[PDB]
Amino acid sequence: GHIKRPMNAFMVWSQIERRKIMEQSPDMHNAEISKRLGKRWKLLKDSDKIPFIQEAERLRLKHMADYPDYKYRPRK
DNA sequence: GTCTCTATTGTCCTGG
DNA sequence: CCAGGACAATAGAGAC
Repeated sequence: GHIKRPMNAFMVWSQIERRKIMEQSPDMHNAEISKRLGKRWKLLKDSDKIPFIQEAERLRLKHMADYPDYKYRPRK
C-alpha cells in the first residue's frame, strides 16, 4: 500500500491548534485554517517551538523502526 | 458517489 | 549544490 511520511514540528503543532479552531469555528474551511496556522506559527517564539521539534523527532525515529525500509518517492 | 484542488511549514528527493 | 517540487493533517468546495 502507501506509507505516509512523518509529521514535522509544525504539522505536530498544527493538529492541536487546528482542533481548537475546528471546535470554535466548525465551518471555517481548512484552507483558511492553514493560512492562519502559518501565521500563528511565526508568532510562537523560537524557544516555545523546541518541545515540538523534540516531539517531531521521536515521531521520525519511531517511523523508521516501524517501517524498516520505505523510500520517500513522490512523483508527478 | 469519486476524485482533485485549497492552504500552511518543514524535510526529503530529483534535474540540471 | 541549488531550485523546485511532493507530502505529511484536515474537511470542504467544485468538477464530473
